[PDB]
Amino acid sequence: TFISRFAPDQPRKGADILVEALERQGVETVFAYPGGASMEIHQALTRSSSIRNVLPRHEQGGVFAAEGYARSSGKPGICIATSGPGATNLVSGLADALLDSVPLVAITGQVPRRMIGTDAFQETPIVEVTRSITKHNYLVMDVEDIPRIIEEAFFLATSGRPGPVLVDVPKDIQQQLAIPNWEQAMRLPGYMSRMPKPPEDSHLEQIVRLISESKKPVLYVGGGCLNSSDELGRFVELTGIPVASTLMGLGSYPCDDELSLHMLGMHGTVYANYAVEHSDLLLAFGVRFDDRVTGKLEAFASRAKIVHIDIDSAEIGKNKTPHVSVCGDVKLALQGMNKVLENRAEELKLDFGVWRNELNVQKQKFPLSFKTFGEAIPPQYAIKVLDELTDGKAIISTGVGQHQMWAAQFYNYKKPRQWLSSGGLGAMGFGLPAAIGASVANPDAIVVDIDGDGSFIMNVQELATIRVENLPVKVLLLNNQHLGMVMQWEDRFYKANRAHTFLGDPAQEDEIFPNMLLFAAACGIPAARVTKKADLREAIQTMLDTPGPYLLDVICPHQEHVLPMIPSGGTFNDVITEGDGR
Amino acid sequence: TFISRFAPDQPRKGADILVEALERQGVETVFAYPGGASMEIHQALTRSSSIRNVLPRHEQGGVFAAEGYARSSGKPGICIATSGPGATNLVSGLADALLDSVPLVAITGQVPRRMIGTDAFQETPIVEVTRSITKHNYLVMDVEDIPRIIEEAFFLATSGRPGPVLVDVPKDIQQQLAIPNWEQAMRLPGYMSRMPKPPEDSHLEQIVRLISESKKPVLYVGGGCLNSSDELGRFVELTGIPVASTLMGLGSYPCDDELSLHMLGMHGTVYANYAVEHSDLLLAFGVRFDDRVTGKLEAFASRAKIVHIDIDSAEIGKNKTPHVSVCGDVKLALQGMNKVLENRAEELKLDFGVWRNELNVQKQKFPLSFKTFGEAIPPQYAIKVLDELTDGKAIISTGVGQHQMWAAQFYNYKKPRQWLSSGGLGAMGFGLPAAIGASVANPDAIVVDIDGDGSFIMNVQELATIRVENLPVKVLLLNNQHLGMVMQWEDRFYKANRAHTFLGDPAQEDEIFPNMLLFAAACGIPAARVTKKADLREAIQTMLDTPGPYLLDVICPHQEHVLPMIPSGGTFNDVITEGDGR
Amino acid sequence: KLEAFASRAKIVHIDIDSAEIGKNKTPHVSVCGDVKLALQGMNKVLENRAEELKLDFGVWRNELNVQKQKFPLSFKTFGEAIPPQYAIKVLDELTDGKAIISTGVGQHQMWAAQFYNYKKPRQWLSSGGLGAMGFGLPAAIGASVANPDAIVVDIDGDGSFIMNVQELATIRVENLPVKVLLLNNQHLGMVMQWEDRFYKANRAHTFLGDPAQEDEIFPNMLLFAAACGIPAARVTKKADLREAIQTMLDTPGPYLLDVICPHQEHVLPMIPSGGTFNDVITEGDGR
Ligand SMILES: Cc1cc2nc3c(=O)[nH]c(=O)nc-3n(C[C@H](O)[C@H](O)[C@H](O)COP(=O)(O)OP(=O)(O)OC[C@H]3O[C@@H](n4cnc5c(N)ncnc54)[C@H](O)[C@@H]3O)c2cc1C
Ligand SMILES: Cc1cc2nc3c(=O)[nH]c(=O)nc-3n(C[C@H](O)[C@H](O)[C@H](O)COP(=O)(O)OP(=O)(O)OC[C@H]3O[C@@H](n4cnc5c(N)ncnc54)[C@H](O)[C@@H]3O)c2cc1C
Ligand SMILES: Cc1ncc(C[n+]2csc(CCOP(=O)(O)OP(=O)(O)O)c2C)c(N)n1
Ligand SMILES: Cc1ncc(C[n+]2csc(CCOP(=O)(O)OP(=O)(O)O)c2C)c(N)n1
Ligand SMILES: Cc1ncc(C[n+]2csc(CCOP(=O)(O)OP(=O)(O)O)c2C)c(N)n1
Ligand SMILES: CC(C)[C@@]1(C)N=C(c2nc3ccccc3cc2C(=O)O)NC1=O
Ligand SMILES: CC(C)[C@@]1(C)N=C(c2nc3ccccc3cc2C(=O)O)NC1=O
Ligand SMILES: CC(C)[C@@]1(C)N=C(c2nc3ccccc3cc2C(=O)O)NC1=O
Ligand SMILES: CC(C)[C@@]1(C)N=C(c2nc3ccccc3cc2C(=O)O)NC1=O
Ligand SMILES: CC(C)[C@@]1(C)N=C(c2nc3ccccc3cc2C(=O)O)NC1=O
Ligand SMILES: [Mg+2]
Ligand SMILES: [Mg+2]
Ligand SMILES: [Mg+2]
Repeated sequence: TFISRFAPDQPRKGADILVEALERQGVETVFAYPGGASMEIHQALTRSSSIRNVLPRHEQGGVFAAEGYARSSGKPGICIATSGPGATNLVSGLADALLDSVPLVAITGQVPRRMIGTDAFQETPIVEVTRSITKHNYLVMDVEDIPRIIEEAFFLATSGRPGPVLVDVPKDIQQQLAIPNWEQAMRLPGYMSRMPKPPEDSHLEQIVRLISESKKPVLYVGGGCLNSSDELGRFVELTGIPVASTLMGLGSYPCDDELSLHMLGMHGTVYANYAVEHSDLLLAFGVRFDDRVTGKLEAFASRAKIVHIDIDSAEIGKNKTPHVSVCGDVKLALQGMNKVLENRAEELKLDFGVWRNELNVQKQKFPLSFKTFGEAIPPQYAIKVLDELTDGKAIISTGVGQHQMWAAQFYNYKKPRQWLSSGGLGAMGFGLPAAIGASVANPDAIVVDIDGDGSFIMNVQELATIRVENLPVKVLLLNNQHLGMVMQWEDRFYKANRAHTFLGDPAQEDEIFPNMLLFAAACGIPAARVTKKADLREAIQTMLDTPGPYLLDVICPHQEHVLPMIPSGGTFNDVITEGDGR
Repeated sequence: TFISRFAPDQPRKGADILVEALERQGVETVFAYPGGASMEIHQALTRSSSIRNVLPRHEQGGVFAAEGYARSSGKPGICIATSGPGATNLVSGLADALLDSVPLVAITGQVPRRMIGTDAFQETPIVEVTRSITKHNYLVMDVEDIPRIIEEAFFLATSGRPGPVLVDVPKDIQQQLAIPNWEQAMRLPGYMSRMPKPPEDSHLEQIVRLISESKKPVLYVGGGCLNSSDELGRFVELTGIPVASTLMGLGSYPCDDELSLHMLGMHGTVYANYAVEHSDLLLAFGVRFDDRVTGKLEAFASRAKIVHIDIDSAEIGKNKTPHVSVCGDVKLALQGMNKVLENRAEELKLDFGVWRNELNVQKQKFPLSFKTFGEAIPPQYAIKVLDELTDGKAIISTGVGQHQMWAAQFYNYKKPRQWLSSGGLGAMGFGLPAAIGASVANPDAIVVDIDGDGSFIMNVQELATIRVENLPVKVLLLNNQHLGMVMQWEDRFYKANRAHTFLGDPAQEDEIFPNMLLFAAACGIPAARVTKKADLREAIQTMLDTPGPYLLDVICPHQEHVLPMIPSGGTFNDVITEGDGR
Repeated sequence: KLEAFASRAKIVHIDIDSAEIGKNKTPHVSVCGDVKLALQGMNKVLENRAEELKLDFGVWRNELNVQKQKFPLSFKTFGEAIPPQYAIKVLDELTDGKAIISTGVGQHQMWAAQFYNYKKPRQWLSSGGLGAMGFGLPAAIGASVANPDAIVVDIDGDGSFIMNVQELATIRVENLPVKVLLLNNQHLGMVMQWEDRFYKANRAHTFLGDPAQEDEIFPNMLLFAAACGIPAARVTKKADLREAIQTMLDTPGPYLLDVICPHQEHVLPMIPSGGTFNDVITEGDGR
């Protein structure tokens, strides 16, 4: 039973009712930046002892940290901001969280009810603005609805297909005194009547049947399986089916396994795309057939029966029409199909060794590779050295760009919730903040943000938060002085014509600019630089052993290119494997 | 005649047609940050020599710099960004520009037409998201509409009541080749039929009549007169009417004048609010009767006939019902009324010396003041010393908070376009970026960003832009280690209970954190610190004389409070004039 | 043309809706509030400061009284045909201007507005902003229930009436003394008019009768009422028009009087769309 701070019949401010509504939801952490419209809320937060508030230096950091918190754990992210400028500063975060289906609850303070529409001071139609970029939102119009709306937001944000839910709370409601009713029922008739029911055996056995009838079965795992790590594992050790995952599904199935095809897609391995290009059966679990994974949909698995299991009906059949589909929780489906494969084991006698070898050939004929030049540090190598020194147990947060794809390719994640990257919206500046969220959600864990000089400088101000909050965040900054992924798309489709991709200072293009070391210095964060591949281990070992937050600026040659690479809309026969800017 | 880069019959990419559409609009400057969806556009920009592109380190800086560019000059601001994360990063800027009625044109790249709604990669319903926070927006659906839509955007953004206009341009359209028609007519039948016509004499003389019938006339000038500096001046030297302006109207009428009542409102002078509280005639020109200016509308000028001249009909009568109103350009109205006051001069024989004295008493009984403690630097004094050393000729950009109100109170702006502050939305982190925009728009001018430690760290990354772009931006950072305006609202209404307003490091709350000096150091920007009020002049003189960008971190005691202060919704009889946190 | 509207006058606009004030015509003086309160207020001032003011507009009133006599509302009578205007006037007369009038939309609508003198508001129920046809009969039902002991008369057009003719069933079943003065001109009057004025009188599907016998009145509105147990009659001669209307009024219960009129009639005066006072048309029809 929840021990309240107020008497069951004692009236208290709405702001207090809100905070208590969060405590009753198990919330222990929020990322809130003060403002006129949310002052009451903040005051109410200080009255709470079960909830720690991590003050960011910019709302965008707040929302991204909330995402980190969410992605790095099972709990949803909770961020709070004031009206107008505060609120609009969360917009990027919500779109990000909506595209990557991330549990999030955003509380924005609003101007008093009567002033809504009057175009008052620091007022913005936040609900209208965030309609198409959130799972659902609300505008509290009665202090008596606070309990119900908060419970409904957390429910919606974490149930079905997880998503961001924003709650606008007018200032005057925050002040209004009242006696909360924590027994009110949720008003979600439509939603509840759309919640998938446990998978039926008729559908599950129909799949197992297709497996036994297949000769080239390939698992296409996505971030929809992040909670089915075990079930998914048991499944593979019962079918011996090669597993290929999306960028979002990394970790679901250990990348360092024998049956692992690693990440597939635009920048996936050549063998991962090969397996899918020639499979006769595609087991698409927890995936949404994104473009950077299929390219030309008519050429995607064109020679295979597609079984698509998804919790979201709308997703099923949207891009690629399945042969067999199952609208439901992938975890339940897995446990089910596992039982059938366990009993009817001998009867089935599944063997895909022939397929596995056909692939094991491509896997050795086109493995992930990187070139080393003189004593320069190869970003890929750096990451590998990190995987090594952290024994693949580190939680990685990332920015967006080349450095992002490498962190995805050269690190072997043991479990999900270990890889926190912006994939659907691909928002730069995600990394550092996300690492903050991860570190708070996982105090006793190695948290490392692998950033790009572009993505990092974008939210560099969160270094202040890292210090003030005493968070052991390790920043492995792969510095290439450019906007890598963009300067790359130039050498590939625009005759290498520099389109404002240089981030250094033209007055001295030989000097590293900005000096990321001094940035950390300003925030009391110990740092170092590495340029020689030779002293790279000592470097990374130091960053890891130095207690507290740390920043390692590891210089890399910009010419590097992320390969393999299947151009936008292309096919497996368009996979590029050679080229750069040397 | 515009000399094109392509033959009148030569087909070129849509992206090229766009850029040429901007050149034909007189655009010389853009603030664009690269992305997949805008690459074609950027490439097209490099083909242009009349347009300089200033690459920011974050889109929000881009849009705020575009605002600075716009506010600091007459031209509109033009910012460009890619889809998804790039685009949502402009949201704050648009709301800001919409609330402070600022000419702005935002070009966001979108995913290919066919992929719209497919929920593709890096895709966002930008048009839907920015509907309620822009003057108007567009989604280009045909490469043949680029010429017309661009011309319509610049028209709408700069005509009537200036505002932000966003243009979404799908990627595939940017690639599509075509032959532009620069003679197409604009499709704005409704808008054109709502454009106010020149003021009628019957209405203008009705005002002049009310002036001669008044004994206590008070001018209530707002940012709607930023282009009527002369007309407004001539008017005063013909009626001798005391002038009080909004935060947005600063500069319209020289603050260092004898007839100047300075800024009125929540933080306006006591005499400015007095004059309005006891005037019998309020000449509201270019104002929108905001809350932080009237408070309780029933008590605002309750004893006076209100003449409201506005270019926006919707604004007239919205908050305060006028006795006489004029929907039209305030500049035209002024020139008109000036002629009448010039001819019927002797006949009228206007004399308000009695009124002016009644006010001149309050002006001396309650002048703007600030206290000095020991050798500590008083933020107000610092600003005054700056006004002095720059001879009131410096363009000031500001953040939001206490430091913002002081920059508004203790500096005497000679003309409009000299004070660039976020007033309607009050977005923090506006300052530095805005100064960048001002410096590019005014190369040979003293540009000084007066920031708060909170507002500054929020977009600190633009220091990289300052350096790389070689901009003589001077940052007078009033460092008080707190969120001043917020910590203030606590000592006033929350018993001084700290609600996460401390920006320093709790581990050593005696040390200045962050070290803003090192931030500039990282970006090759010379800096210094000042703590003693004694060496404050040498300090500021140095910042001004050191060629190039400069950052002066001037330490101030946080306890300071912005006075006078009329609480939210209060009246002239609620004006606070004593209190702080000593 | 808004620029020509009262272009020579100071406009005082009192409205309860702020958005309305200044929307189309910028006022010199405006008052956002209840017009009733404003009136009571201004009345007191005009009552006290009466002698002081000594208001006299006799000169103005005469200047107008000249135009009022130089261009009064008129209508022409042809042979024994019934002039729709006259019919309405005869109704105003027999009902002593105490009848609640509901109307359809079209010529017949403008005439009911011009040739009847309403004593109070809530007596004239017409669709003016949207101008929805078929409003009349139903509206009369609403009026009759809201005013049991009152003379309710729907002045309809053959077009507007047939559109909701089914409510006759409601009239009967509900026992409502609804009187239908149907001005039958066999056409879509207001529309056939806009044709003779701007389209060289080219018939654009405005004929509501049967082409197979364009001399017969179609539909037979009498039989419609017959189907619903509603007593009816027809009038064609201007001579027996009074007896007709008197009967409709005296026959207890609902009643329908189909009064035939020559379609050529035109609603005048008429200022074309967007025109000005100098565009006022006062002569023309389709004879
Ligand atoms: C620079 C850049 C390059 C990229 N390159 C690649 C690349 O080469 N390869 C690649 O894979 N991606 C790449 N991406 C990421 C890519 O855009 C997509 O975000 C990713 O492929 C989506 O993977 P997903 O469908 O598995 O995850 P999501 O998009 O998160 O979709 C998960 C799906 O699982 C469903 N689901 C959720 N929970 C459950 C449950 N309990 N039971 C059943 N179903 C559930 C959802 O409703 C949904 O349909 C790139 C992104 C960037 C920024
Ligand atoms: C911390 C903080 C404190 C604040 N404190 C104060 C304070 O104490 N006092 C104060 O004044 N403000 C204060 N503000 C600013 C305040 O919120 C409003 O932005 C400001 O009062 C608006 O002034 P304005 O109406 O003159 O300008 P705007 O809001 O820009 O409105 C201009 C008006 O002029 C009209 N107009 C435009 N062009 C023309 C033309 N050519 N001809 C005729 N009409 C035209 C517009 O359409 C509009 O109605 C504060 C803001 C912050 C962030
Ligand atoms: C907020 C935002 N702005 C612009 C983009 C466009 N973009 C897509 S990939 C990429 C790569 C560059 O960044 P960097 O951090 O330096 O890393 P690198 O790719 O060089 O490793 C960019 C700029 C984006 N995704 N998000
Ligand atoms: C983006 C954003 N976040 C939060 C607020 C709420 N807020 C309003 S005034 C204020 C004052 C504090 O900042 P600082 O820059 O340190 O200056 P000071 O007031 O101390 O001079 C704040 C945080 C805002 N206006 N914009
Ligand atoms: C429901 C509907 N359909 C069409 C119109 C277009 N319209 C406008 S005035 C008019 C006049 C014709 O009707 P009628 O009832 O015969 O009367 P008359 O004008 O002939 O007296 C018409 C058809 C309308 N206002 N409403
Ligand atoms: C798991 C189900 C319940 C899922 C996919 N279905 C909805 C969902 N539920 C809805 C319920 C009522 C009305 C509109 C809806 C729209 C959606 C939607 O697709 O966004 N939300 C979800 O998470
Ligand atoms: C940001 C968008 C505009 C970006 C990265 N996206 C595409 C893109 N363009 C495509 C064009 C045709 C068919 C499939 C595509 C898939 C993608 C994709 O990778 O999402 N092209 C681009 O430049
Ligand atoms: C100066 C006039 C033209 C002004 C105030 N009026 C509009 C304006 N013009 C419009 C024209 C057509 C349809 C809706 C509109 C809404 C507005 C509005 O108030 O936002 N825009 C302006 O700048
Ligand atoms: C951000 C909002 C919520 C902020 C600054 N705004 C008010 C506020 N509250 C008011 C409440 C009643 C009457 C007039 C007000 C005017 C304001 C105003 O100054 O704009 N109170 C606040 O806390
Ligand atoms: C149903 C509409 C389209 C109708 C009756 N309305 C007009 C019309 N057109 C106008 C065209 C220009 C200026 C003023 C007008 C006023 C009207 C009006 O009477 O409302 N023209 C028409 O045909
Ligand atoms: Mg980089
Ligand atoms: Mg400060
Ligand atoms: Mg008719």
